[PDB]
Amino acid sequence: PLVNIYNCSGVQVGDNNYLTMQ
Amino acid sequence: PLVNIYNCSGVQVGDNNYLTMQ
Amino acid sequence: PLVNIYNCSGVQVGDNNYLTMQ
Repeated sequence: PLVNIYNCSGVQVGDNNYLTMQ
Repeated sequence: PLVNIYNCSGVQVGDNNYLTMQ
Repeated sequence: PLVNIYNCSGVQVGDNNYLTMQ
């Protein structure tokens, strides 16, 4: 459930369709 | 359910259609 | 259901059509 990510770029949490970025 | 992300860029939470960014 | 994101940039919650940004 909870994540507590506080990242700084592209990020899923999870299902189909693998994200893209550059 | 809950996430508590407080990230600072592109982010899904999850389904089809993988996001894009740059 | 609930998310509690308080992020600071592009973000879906999830369905088709992968968002874009820059």
